[PDB]
Amino acid sequence: QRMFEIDYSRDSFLKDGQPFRYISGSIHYSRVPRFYWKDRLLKMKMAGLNAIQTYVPWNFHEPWPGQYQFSEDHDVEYFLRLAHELGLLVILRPGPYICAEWEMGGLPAWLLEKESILLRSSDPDYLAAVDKWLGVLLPKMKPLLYQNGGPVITVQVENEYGSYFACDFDYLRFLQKRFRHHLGDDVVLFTTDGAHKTFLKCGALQGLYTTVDFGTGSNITDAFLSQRKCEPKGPLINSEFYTGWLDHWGQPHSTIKTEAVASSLYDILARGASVNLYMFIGGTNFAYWNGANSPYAAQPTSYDYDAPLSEAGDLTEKYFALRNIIQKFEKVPEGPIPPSTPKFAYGKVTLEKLKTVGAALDILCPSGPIKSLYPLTFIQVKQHYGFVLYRTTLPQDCSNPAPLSSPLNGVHDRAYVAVDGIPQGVLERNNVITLNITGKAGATLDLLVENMGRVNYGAYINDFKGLVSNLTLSSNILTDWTIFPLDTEDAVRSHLGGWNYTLPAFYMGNFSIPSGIPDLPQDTFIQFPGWTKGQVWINGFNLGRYWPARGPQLTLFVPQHILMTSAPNTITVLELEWAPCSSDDPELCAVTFVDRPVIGSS
Amino acid sequence: QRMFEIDYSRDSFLKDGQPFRYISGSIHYSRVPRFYWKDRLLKMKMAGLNAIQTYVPWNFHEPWPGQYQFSEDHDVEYFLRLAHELGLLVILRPGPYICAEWEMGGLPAWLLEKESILLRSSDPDYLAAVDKWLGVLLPKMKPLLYQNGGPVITVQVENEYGSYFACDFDYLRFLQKRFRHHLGDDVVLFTTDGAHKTFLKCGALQGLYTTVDFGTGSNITDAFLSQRKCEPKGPLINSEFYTGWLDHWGQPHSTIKTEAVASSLYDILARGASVNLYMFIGGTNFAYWNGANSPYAAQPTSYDYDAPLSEAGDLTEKYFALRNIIQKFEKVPEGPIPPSTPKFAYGKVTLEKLKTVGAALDILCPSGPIKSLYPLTFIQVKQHYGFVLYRTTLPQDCSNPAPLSSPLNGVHDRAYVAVDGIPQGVLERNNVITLNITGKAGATLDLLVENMGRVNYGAYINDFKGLVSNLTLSSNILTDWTIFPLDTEDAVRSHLGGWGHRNYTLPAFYMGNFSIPSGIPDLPQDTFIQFPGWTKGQVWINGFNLGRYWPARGPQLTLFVPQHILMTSAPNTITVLELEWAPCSSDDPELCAVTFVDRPVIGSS
Ligand SMILES: *[C@@H]1O[C@H](CO)[C@@H](O)[C@H](O)[C@H]1NC(C)=O
Ligand SMILES: *[C@@H]1O[C@H](CO)[C@@H](O)[C@H](O)[C@H]1NC(C)=O
Ligand SMILES: *[C@@H]1O[C@H](CO)[C@@H](O)[C@H](O)[C@H]1NC(C)=O
Ligand SMILES: *[C@@H]1O[C@H](CO)[C@@H](O)[C@H](O)[C@H]1NC(C)=O
Ligand SMILES: *[C@@H]1O[C@H](CO)[C@@H](O)[C@H](O)[C@H]1NC(C)=O
Ligand SMILES: *[C@@H]1O[C@H](CO)[C@@H](O)[C@H](O)[C@H]1NC(C)=O
Ligand SMILES: *[C@@H]1O[C@H](CO)[C@@H](O)[C@H](O)[C@H]1NC(C)=O
Ligand SMILES: *[C@@H]1O[C@H](CO)[C@@H](O)[C@H](O)[C@H]1NC(C)=O
Ligand SMILES: OC[C@H]1NC[C@H](O)[C@@H](O)[C@H]1O
Ligand SMILES: OC[C@H]1NC[C@H](O)[C@@H](O)[C@H]1O
Ligand SMILES: [Cl-]
Ligand SMILES: [Cl-]
Repeated sequence: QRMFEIDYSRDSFLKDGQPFRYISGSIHYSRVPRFYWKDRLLKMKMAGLNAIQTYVPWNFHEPWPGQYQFSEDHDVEYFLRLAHELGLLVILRPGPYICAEWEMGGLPAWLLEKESILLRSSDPDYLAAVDKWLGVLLPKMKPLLYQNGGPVITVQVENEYGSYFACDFDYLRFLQKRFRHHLGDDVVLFTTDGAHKTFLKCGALQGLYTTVDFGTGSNITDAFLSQRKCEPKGPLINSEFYTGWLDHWGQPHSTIKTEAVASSLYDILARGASVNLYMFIGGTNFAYWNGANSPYAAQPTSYDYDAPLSEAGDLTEKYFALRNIIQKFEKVPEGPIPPSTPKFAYGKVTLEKLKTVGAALDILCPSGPIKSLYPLTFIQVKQHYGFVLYRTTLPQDCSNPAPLSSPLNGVHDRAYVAVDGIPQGVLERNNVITLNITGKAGATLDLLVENMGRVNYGAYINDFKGLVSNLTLSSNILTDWTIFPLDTEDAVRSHLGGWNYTLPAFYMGNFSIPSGIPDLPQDTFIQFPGWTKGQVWINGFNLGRYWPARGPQLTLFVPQHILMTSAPNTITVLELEWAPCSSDDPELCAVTFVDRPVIGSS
Repeated sequence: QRMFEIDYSRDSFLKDGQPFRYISGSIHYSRVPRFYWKDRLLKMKMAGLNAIQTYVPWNFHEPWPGQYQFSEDHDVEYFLRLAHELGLLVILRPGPYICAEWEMGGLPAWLLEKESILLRSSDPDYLAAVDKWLGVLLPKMKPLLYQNGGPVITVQVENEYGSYFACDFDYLRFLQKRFRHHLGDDVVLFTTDGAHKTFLKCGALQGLYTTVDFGTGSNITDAFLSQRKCEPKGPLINSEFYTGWLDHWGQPHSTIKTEAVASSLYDILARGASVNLYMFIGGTNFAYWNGANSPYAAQPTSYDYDAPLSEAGDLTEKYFALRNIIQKFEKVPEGPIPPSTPKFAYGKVTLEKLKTVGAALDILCPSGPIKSLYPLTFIQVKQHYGFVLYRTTLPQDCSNPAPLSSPLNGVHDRAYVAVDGIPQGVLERNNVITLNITGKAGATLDLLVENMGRVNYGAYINDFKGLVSNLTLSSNILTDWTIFPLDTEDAVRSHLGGWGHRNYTLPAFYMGNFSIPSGIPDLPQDTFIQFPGWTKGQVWINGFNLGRYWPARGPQLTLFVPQHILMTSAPNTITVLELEWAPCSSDDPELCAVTFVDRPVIGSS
């Protein structure tokens, strides 16, 4: 009964034998609480989109081999059925690598247990893992295919493989074969690459429909000409038409002008091309889900993207402008659009020190440390995200400053250094590979190492994290390590079992919200004036990383559904560098909730 | 164990042996949906108020003798417990007459079944009915008294009795006896009157503590001197310090400057006086609950009052200004204040005519009409609120226009007139007592008569409603009437029977539906409904009577729609009963419509 195909005669899609063109927007279900899925999708539908496009992050669903997460916020099948309910078609991008400014481009860190693994290639062990994953994911997606009564109209294989150095065509052919095994012979499979022959060379494959991506800076004729070299016939497709851009900590917030996005969108649509707006809503990298680029620069917690729907789902002037463009081509749904959420400034909330990381090792590492002659990586100690403590003893007297160094630039990505509980400062990947330290002979040398996000693009996606090479003190290699993987998420859930720099430490405070008020709790934004760099949880939910010292993001988005009115709300901060809490003024040791985000600070 | 008393020695109250003075604000639970009680009460607490003051409208709780309403939106006991739970004290004002720009000052219309009754007096039938009511209400209030562990610290007896002509001191003593009987000998009982000896003369009583009321235009020293003449010792008290004022249809919206309320408040508090701010939130006269003044002028649906909290509960500049003054005397609660609710513009919703009133008679009057030689009042036909259809036959040919008159000005308060389904215009209390009509001999003459609100103040609170005197056609008395009391609320809730029972246009019901999506955390939201092109009538959403609209007069153009009556997925049904002229005749279906907006317009030109 139901069919979706490429017709090579009208340079078109045919949906149930009818000319069809898609106008789609990207929304990542892993970047929006499920509480808000229907809000965002309905806002997208009201804009005149007839489809949405989404990535399936493998590492979001398979945190350990054979251990799966498909419930609640991880319920991709529900997310797709919801889109379908709303009258939206779906362009599925299941990877296995997705890029996406996301931790290791969606690839599970446990792949790195084979240290020599060649990711995104025909490496047999990489293929065997991919095959197992596809064996779990694709039979789920099969009933959601259009032909079987679901919303999924096309499926991307890999993601910009043409940008990767490997150029392993047998890898692409394997994915093609495995996608066909699980999904059948009708589903439209495609690939996406930059709009240039240099990208298309290694990214395009026979039997996979070749599509391009490009933003407002690209000559649209030339871009589609490049697609046409690969596909003389069939629909013109821009799979990621950029509505904005990504950010890095320390760099100015990226924006793209509404007039530019509207102008290019109209041009693309007028050509009869199918198009997807990347991103339509960007949302948030909660917890440790952000990625990074090479040379090492991490993307922030916010994935606002300057998208037409803001981080918290707000209707922007860009939203209305693009809706007006769509309305020139298609009738858009009638009625009022769901509103931007109300925001509430809960105001100042004082915190008090709970414990330093150093004093909390029983709770953070209840299994005990691992001893090693030389340092081990995050992967080797079986921890993928967050923080690992490296401990040794000083082999000599350091009454005069002595150089602590990582000659091979092997602090991945940042270390907070202490000696006998006295903070010495910070080592940084690519920036600070030496720090002068002092302490007595036999003093305890501690390095709290942060994985700031695995690189998600380029050759260096095999990003282990930790002390990945030796440390030297006064030119001598430091040996005899006591390494504590840190169970930060459990420890914060239990209030740490108690159910110029400062030592890394947890600070906690409470605030109440009245019950029986129809419009509370509301969404809010948490700000950290006087703090420096760390992690924040509210009611045990890890909202991400703050870094007001570096910017551009100052505030973090707090969705209302994690806030309660039946018992006090808890806020826990792990501050890594300097806390405003040693002063005699307790009101300084405090966070503030405001009703407007600040993501573009100078 | 717990104690609350007047300390006469030290011109003070004592709460548990400790000096105390109250800073209170009026909230009428009968004018706020219960869905929002905690919201309003918490904002009031956050303003620095340590008590609230409220009226108990008798008619709101006893629609017929022996039939009582104390549940859901009528749950006074719950409201008072909620206030207590928030740490607020309560000054209770149970009447039995409350004035309050409320229908008949709170008195039940069925009191008028005795035509010659003298309300607010020792009239035995009035007292008998008052006694029965107090014996139901006051035992419910007893456990909520401060000394029994509840919030209620003082209780008003009557309401500005000194403004009433009767000056019946037996009546005041009778109330005092009965309040003491039910509530006990410790409760502080007090009266409130205008701050002048001419008012205090008939309002004050030995044994009831005399308080005064006054707003920003009064000299504070003089006002409190007038109290002190009556109460040389004890706390100074302003029981109604006006934050704004009431409206009438056709008059500009009343406002009082923030700076004036703020300055007077500072001066009252600086004297050590206890004070209640009337109103703190005004809210809404939903359904037919509004009052009227004499000479006949009805107050509108909105009771915004220009209060510090707006009709929809919004934090205004006035709110923050008054909080700032209170902060100069007391510590005000810490923490952020619950916000103004979000408002949402659902937009235009088309309606279409369902049925005229004349066509819906079977559903509106399922028990059939009452026949009478001369017209009967609302009270006589056992209808208190809303609309009654009076029908007769023309005794003469009126091919040439013939004058239909109420010679004694007895259309109370408005009549929409039709002859054989042709609208003839409007008869109006005071303003138009004659209307020329045409029709053949034997043609059906209909007058749909609306009760626009029983006068709530003055001598003329015995306001019967309907045709209260004869009609004349060409000077001859019209006889042989068929009178249909109309169950509009029942009929609207059954979609004029469609859902079963589990220049002028004819008065008619117009209906339309709109949907709100489900699964959206922030929908439904509060809204405001506007009626462009409409004239005068009544409005319901999902069977809830939102009140009266009259964009033809103003100043209120929009009506407040609380979000809890709106539903998701299932269509919301809007019913408009238009009385005079609907924008629905033309080939433009788009004109027959209402519009939901996100800002109130209650102060338009
Ligand atoms: C894009 O390139 C084509 C040639 O391929 C040229 O004709 C055109 O001027 C360019 N368009 C724009 C907007 O620069
Ligand atoms: C550390 O101290 C030594 C000797 O004072 C000095 O030469 C060097 O520049 C310092 N190095 C760093 C990395 O601060
Ligand atoms: C550290 O140094 C030792 C001795 O040179 C060497 O065996 C080892 O490869 C190094 N380990 C790391 C993790 O760099
Ligand atoms: C905060 O609340 C938690 C649980 O929500 C409670 O156990 C604790 O006693 C409170 N602590 C403080 C410092 O307010
Ligand atoms: C109010 O009246 C008193 C005398 O009773 C007088 O002293 C004062 O001037 C008056 N106040 C104002 C503001 O006129
Ligand atoms: C009624 O009609 C008469 C003509 O017979 C005219 O004198 C009079 O003004 C009209 N009355 C009204 C109320 O319009
Ligand atoms: C109407 O007129 C008759 C005859 O004069 C009179 O007896 C009766 O009381 C009047 N009724 C009303 C309701 O005015
Ligand atoms: C409005 O909705 C109700 C319930 O679905 C239905 O009975 C009524 O017929 C509806 N009217 C229209 C015009 O849809
Ligand atoms: O936002 C930039 C963008 N580049 C192209 C990739 O395919 C996307 O996942 C992404 O990382
Ligand atoms: O709003 C005016 C105010 N007047 C005095 C009365 O006591 C109140 O009920 C009231 O009507
Ligand atoms: Cl996507
Ligand atoms: Cl009151």
